[PDB]
Amino acid sequence: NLQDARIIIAGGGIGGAANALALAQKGANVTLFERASEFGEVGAGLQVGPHGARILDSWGVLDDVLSRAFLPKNIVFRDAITAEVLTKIDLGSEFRGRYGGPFFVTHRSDLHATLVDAARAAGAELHTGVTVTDVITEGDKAIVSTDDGRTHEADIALGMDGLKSRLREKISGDEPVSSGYAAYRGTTPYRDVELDEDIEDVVGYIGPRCHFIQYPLRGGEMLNQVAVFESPGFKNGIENWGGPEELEQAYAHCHENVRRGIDYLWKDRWWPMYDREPIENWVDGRMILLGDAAHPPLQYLASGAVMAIEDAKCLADYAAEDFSTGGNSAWPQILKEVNTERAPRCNRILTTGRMWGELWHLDGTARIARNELFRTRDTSSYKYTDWLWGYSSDR
Amino acid sequence: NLQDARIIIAGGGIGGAANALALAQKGANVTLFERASEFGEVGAGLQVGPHGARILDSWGVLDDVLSRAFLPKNIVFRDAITAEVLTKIDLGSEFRGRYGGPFFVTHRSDLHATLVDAARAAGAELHTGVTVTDVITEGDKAIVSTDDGRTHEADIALGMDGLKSRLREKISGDEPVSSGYAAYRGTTPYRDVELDEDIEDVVGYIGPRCHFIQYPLRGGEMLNQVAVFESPGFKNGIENWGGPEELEQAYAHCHENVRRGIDYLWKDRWWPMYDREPIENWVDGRMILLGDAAHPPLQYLASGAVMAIEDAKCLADYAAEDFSTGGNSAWPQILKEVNTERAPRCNRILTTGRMWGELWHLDGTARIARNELFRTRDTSSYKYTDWLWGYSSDR
Ligand SMILES: Cc1cc2nc3c(=O)[nH]c(=O)nc-3n(C[C@H](O)[C@H](O)[C@H](O)COP(=O)(O)OP(=O)(O)OC[C@H]3O[C@@H](n4cnc5c(N)ncnc54)[C@H](O)[C@@H]3O)c2cc1C
Ligand SMILES: Cc1cc2nc3c(=O)[nH]c(=O)nc-3n(C[C@H](O)[C@H](O)[C@H](O)COP(=O)(O)OP(=O)(O)OC[C@H]3O[C@@H](n4cnc5c(N)ncnc54)[C@H](O)[C@@H]3O)c2cc1C
Ligand SMILES: [Cl-]
Ligand SMILES: [Cl-]
Ligand SMILES: [Cl-]
Ligand SMILES: [Cl-]
Repeated sequence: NLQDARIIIAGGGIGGAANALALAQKGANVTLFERASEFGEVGAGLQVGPHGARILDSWGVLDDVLSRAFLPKNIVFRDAITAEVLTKIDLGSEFRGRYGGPFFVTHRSDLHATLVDAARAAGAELHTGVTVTDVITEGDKAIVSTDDGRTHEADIALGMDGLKSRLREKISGDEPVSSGYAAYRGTTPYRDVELDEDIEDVVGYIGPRCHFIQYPLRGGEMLNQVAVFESPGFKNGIENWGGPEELEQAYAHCHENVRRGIDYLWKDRWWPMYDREPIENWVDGRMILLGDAAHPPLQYLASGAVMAIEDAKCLADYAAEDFSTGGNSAWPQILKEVNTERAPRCNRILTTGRMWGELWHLDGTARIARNELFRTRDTSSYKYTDWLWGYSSDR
Repeated sequence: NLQDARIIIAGGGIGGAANALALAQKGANVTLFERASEFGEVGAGLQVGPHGARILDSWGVLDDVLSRAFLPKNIVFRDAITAEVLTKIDLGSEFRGRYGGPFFVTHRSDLHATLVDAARAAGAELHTGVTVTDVITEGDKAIVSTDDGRTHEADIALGMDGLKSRLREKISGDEPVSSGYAAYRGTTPYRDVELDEDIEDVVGYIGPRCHFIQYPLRGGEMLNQVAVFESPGFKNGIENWGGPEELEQAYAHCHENVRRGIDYLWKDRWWPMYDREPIENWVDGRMILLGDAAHPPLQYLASGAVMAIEDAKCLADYAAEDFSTGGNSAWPQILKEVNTERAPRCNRILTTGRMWGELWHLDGTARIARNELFRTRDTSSYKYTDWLWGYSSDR
């Protein structure tokens, strides 16, 4: 356990919250600083595969999360132009038996609130309205500066300040890399959506330079919709690229089922999609970058928040194993071991994710090949998914 | 049979020769005019699938053709960059039982000479050094003009003057469509080629914007090599595009096994690859376009000469069936029925051929998809090949 340890967490997104919970459950003294004046997340969906579900179950929060979630029966890929089913990933008992938990979907806001509530219940001292301005290592302590003029001492610090991380600048001068794709979201009352057939699955329509995803939320009561498309504005050097004037044309070549979808999306805000080139070293002295600060992906594998959750489980588990006997002196080794375990995993998701999205967005003959590949696969094989859903940090 | 019939054939390539043989075997009076001063073809390879072999066997020329041919055991597709085997098409007893004959390869020159010799033996009057300048229909005869000032009367005429057909202008004003790919050939003494492992198959290396094909000829004594690549010069408007200064760079990204291949090719002559948009009507009065004059393909399905051979079998068979009772008055109906049977077949080869070549030349993620598609196919299924190799005109 981590009783005498002190950890400061910079950032209170899903990653920071998950880390607060994991560490506080091990008995650590956790202090978390979040810049925003309230904890919160977007009231739209995310997908959590069993690689995340199993961890939430270990922390004792999965039953509760599931009480407000949706359990899809399959992931269904469809051609965005013909609406033809290409393949399905079955999420039933064989799947859940293999991977140790369910694939579920839920509101980001709910998942976040649940983690925050559990972290507080486990003893984590959470602070909103507080920006971490600097982290340095002096001797065997991390010294953390905040925007009220104060400094704070801890054994380690977690840089969990997201894609646009300023703490990352301590380790890397790299900048976010534009995908040239923009994402729009929407949630609609289920019944309020015009559907030919009912939706009980995650449905992804994949087409030339675009995709469109639908899944239910909150026990079937709401439908989440997500449109991602290649922005003409980006390649022309627009700074505020991917705006909603681009949507109609981006989907004009698609099936009516996809086109009808566009009307339900929120249009007042959107998410231009950036990632970063993978980096091997996430550690500066007694600071480690985790979550999006370390490994921000494009969302095709729907695993960014899951990675941050996995980061929390690995850090907590590895620290509790080593700190118990080695104490505070052991932290730099612990952070090195966590980085060594996490970097190859996460970096593969970053790189493979890029290719996966590319595979979704193919056109012409390449699309014809892609479609046939999907249709004719061995659906009993797990070779495409075991590396993702079957991973564990347990040693 | 066709005893009282007179047919004039404009053009003496593989198609004209095959038509001369088929018609003369039915007892027709055949006169063929070839522009060149000698009959001849390029002394390089072609591939003849069982859709052609079965027809040659019917004409009694297959045993003889095979005595100078090579019988490959498989068609092997390899990645041009890694040299990895992707898939094989087995050409063994199951294949030959399904499709009614062998897939073989041979010299174009030999195949052509064999057809010409058989046509002469069957009674066809062949003329070299004679250009057909015009064909018109007057009453119930085709009137054929030649470049010595003479005119000739026949019941029908075949326009078999190839890709650059001037007789086609009677029916269509279309022009050849550039693929932007150029083809080089070579034949080398087998032993004279530097091979890591021996070649007993048709081997096709498929890569980004290029491919490279190898197969033995003449019982294993020679190796045929064919390089096809996308020409940078074509897109820049060079008139004489695809020249050999482009070869080294076109293959620079490929495996050594492919790169070594380039050195064996003839460099003093090359074949820029053009086809034509498919057309439905090939008939003008008592003239029918056949062979490349009607349906010139890009050579990815290796079926252009085979199509011309199929044209000969269908024309001869359908005419012999109908002329016997209807006589000369029946020819326009016969030509219509041949066109009706042949156009959908041949036009599918033209169009599918284009996509097939595109599938060979993919790059990036599309290549990754294509490779996996090929590797994971049901190799017992014939769904990709039955439409091609299992076709027959027999009614
Ligand atoms: C369109 C889209 C769809 C997605 N869908 C999925 C999905 O289905 N499943 C999945 O697993 N992932 C998904 N992701 C990825 C996921 O949203 C992220 O990987 C994840 O939320 C990152 O969490 P984080 O806590 O590391 O960073 P963030 O969410 O960015 O949180 C960082 C926090 O730190 C705060 N902050 C910044 N600087 C400071 C500072 N200096 N001091 C204090 N606080 C600071 C911020 O206010 C913020 O709250 C998706 C992403 C996108 C863009
Ligand atoms: C690089 C390449 C590889 C190929 N590989 C294969 C393969 O493996 N298998 C396959 O089946 N096919 C293959 N083909 C296709 C094949 O070569 C052709 O489809 C086929 O030869 C066409 O035969 P044809 O008799 O219709 O026309 P052509 O071969 O063009 O013959 C037309 C003839 O008419 C003559 N002529 C022109 N005008 C007149 C006139 N006005 N009067 C008299 N004579 C005239 C010409 O001199 C010529 O001899 C390939 C083609 C290329 C370019
Ligand atoms: Cl993601
Ligand atoms: Cl992801
Ligand atoms: Cl051809
Ligand atoms: Cl062809």
